[PDB]
Amino acid sequence: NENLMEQDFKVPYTDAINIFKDKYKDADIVDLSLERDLNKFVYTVEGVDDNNEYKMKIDANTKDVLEDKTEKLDSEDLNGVARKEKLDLNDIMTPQQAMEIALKEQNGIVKEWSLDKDLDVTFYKIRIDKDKNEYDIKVDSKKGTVLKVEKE
Amino acid sequence: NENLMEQDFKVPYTDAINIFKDKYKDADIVDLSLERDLNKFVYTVEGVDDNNEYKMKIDANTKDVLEDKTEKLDSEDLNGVARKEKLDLNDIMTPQQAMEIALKEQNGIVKEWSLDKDLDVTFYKIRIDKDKNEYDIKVDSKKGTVLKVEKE
Ligand code: NA
Ligand code: NA
Repeated sequence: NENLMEQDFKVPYTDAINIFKDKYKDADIVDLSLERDLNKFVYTVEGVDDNNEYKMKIDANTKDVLEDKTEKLDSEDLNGVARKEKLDLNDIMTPQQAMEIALKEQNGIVKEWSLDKDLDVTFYKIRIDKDKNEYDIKVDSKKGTVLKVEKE
Repeated sequence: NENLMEQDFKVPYTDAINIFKDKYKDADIVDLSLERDLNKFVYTVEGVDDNNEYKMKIDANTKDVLEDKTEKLDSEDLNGVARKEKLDLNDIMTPQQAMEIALKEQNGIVKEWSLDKDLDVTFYKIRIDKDKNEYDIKVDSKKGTVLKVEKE
């Protein structure tokens, strides 16, 4: 099934964060998401340091590392500039809590969630499908406020 | 300039191989190539073990690691099956020697070279452009024999 709300993930999102941080001790996380990939659910954790971007994919049930990728940053991102995109992950609500808030704004089926930051606000972005349409709901990761609803 | 024959690479292909092997001590190399990427020349070294494929990109002049990627192998490649593609890199001629042989078979400009294996033969595959056409010349990595000429 594709409903993230009807799944239990043996690996909590905090464990995925910790696996990433343990491997790349100087990196800041800039993106985190959970999505279905065929018959697996997969966390993608992305971060940067002064020199590289790093991307890890982790099975959300088995904790297996499916991808671990380092790439040199572009010129315009080096020397800490990429780090400005870092997420504020302290004292945030759980993905479950964010998905429940989003579902009360827009019913349907939750297909994906991510954490992202713009304008200094770290938000959950919940992807919800209903009938023909796809909706992205942005929820403030601390306050629970619905920040934006967009029909994709 | 794009002519590999008119370049000097400060990092020999053997150093790129050694960087890869030093990082992934149990992996077998299955592909190696040198190509131009914008204003850099870049070695791509790919290998596998029982569980993962590994890909590294190394600047052919500065030795900087531009990419280091690990991915879980597909089901059909696991448990050593991917390893069957491993290159025979012992006692082979240099890329310079292979390119000279290829150029005598087909004049033009050398744009890329790679090492690959099929039918248990490890060969250099030299990419040569002449007028409108692109040619791949395969040269036996030990014997220097021209094995195949194809117009791409
Ligand atoms: Na981000
Ligand atoms: Na190969």
